[PDB]
Amino acid sequence: ACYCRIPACIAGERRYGTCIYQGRLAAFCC
Repeated sequence: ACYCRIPACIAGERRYGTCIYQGRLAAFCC
């Protein structure tokens, strides 16, 4: 699974992109 995360991806994940979810930016992490 992947996750839109704030403030960053968690250890064991890598950032593959970005999400926008209600005026807020997120890291896309898998």
